[PDB]
Amino acid sequence: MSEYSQTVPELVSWARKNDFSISLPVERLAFLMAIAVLNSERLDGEMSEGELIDAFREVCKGFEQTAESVAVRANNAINDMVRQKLLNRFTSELADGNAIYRLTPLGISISDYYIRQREFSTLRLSMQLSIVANELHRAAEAAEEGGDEFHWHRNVFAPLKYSVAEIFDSIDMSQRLMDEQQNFVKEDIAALLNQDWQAAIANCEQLLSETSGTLRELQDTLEAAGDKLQANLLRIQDANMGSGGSELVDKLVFDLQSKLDRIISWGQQAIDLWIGYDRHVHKFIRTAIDMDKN
Amino acid sequence: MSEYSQTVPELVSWARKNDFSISLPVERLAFLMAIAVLNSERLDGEMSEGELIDAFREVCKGFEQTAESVAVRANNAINDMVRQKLLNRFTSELADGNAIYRLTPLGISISDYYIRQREFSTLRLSMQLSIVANELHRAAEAAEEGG
DNA sequence: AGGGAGCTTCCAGGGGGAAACGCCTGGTATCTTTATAGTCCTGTCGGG
Repeated sequence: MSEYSQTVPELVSWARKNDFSISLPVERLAFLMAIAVLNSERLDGEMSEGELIDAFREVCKGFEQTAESVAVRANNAINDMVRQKLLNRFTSELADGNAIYRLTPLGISISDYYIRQREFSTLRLSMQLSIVANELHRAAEAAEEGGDEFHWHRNVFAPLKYSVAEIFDSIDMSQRLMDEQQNFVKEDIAALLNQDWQAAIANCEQLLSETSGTLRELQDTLEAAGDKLQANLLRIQDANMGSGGSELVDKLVFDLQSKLDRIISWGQQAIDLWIGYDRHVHKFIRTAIDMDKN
Repeated sequence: MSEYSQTVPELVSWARKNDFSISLPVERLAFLMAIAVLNSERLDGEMSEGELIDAFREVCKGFEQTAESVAVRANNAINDMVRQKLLNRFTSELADGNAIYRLTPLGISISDYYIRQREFSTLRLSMQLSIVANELHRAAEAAEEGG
């Protein structure tokens, strides 16, 4: 079953019928981030209503807002976050009516995008690739050992769906992070050339070389592991075809192979785009420096 | 270094200075989801400007909207998504000026929350604990080996 | 030991005083509506 069981028209009809939307102005986003920071400093991962109100007061202070109606504004903000599926509220009779709050997977993902300083680490990728290689190798050995529907579900499907797929998604996010980093560097090089292009030549060459080395090192690492990961996916596919198959395992393996191809292809494409820019900046600098001679 | 290097007041000041905000109306959110779906069906994880415009046209049809200025409306929506950090645009001289688009980690996280049907699994938890147990065991053996 | 009356102590009853609760009025926040003005597009025509 395609992760997205619905076609574009069906999804559009479904979204339209459920009236989904998200509204996080700077203050609300700051409050969410403050809640995320406060939750990370705690031992129980739970926040009371009073603690959330204190956090809202700090945001309001930070925005230099009137102390009038702050308890009301905090309640409206808390209700808005719950209504927007950012917070889960637990109302227990045992807690004398005091509600307990926890951030939802959505509220966490959003807050982390802004607060977590995510930079591309080669070590991280090498580690992730190591875990997926071991998980795929175990799943391939389990598929080759053969077994019943319970064995194929517990030792092959579960590791592919609940472990390998997650790791591949994490790698794809790391690539999308790298993509944002490249666009940021292009803006910095243009600024350096507008301030003092003569002194900026060494700094621009450093930024171009550091980015190029990183992209290449990454691609080298993906290519080295990619062949072993594909071989293990093929071993699982061959073992599945030999044991009468399972349409669920075949589709899952096909999806993982498609993601792996996307992950490998992205690196080469990013290198070509960076090379085009690098050549252009070098040509520009040479034209600016060397061709005027007086 | 705490994952969140900044205290709450510092973060609030930083957020205020950078002016970060999210506004996701039904139509734009539907367009984002349509883009996310279209990207998942592709082999290269890349979308051209014409393909994004075709996707917007389908959303507009699904919302029963006027076919007038759809190309403009689509450009406004695409620029809004890029301006909101949901899409990364690549403009290469080699591509004769044709821009290539990819969804940002943010645009993906948001689209997946709505489209991905997420339900809890013990098998998954058992596998995750097994992997972490092996990774922690190797790290402990490496720490005990010294170096 | 039983029965009644006196002294002494504690509870019951009265009276005051203010707060709290309940209700209304207006203010403050929030949101919507309405209008205006922009911005861009589209269309037409004419000219090149």
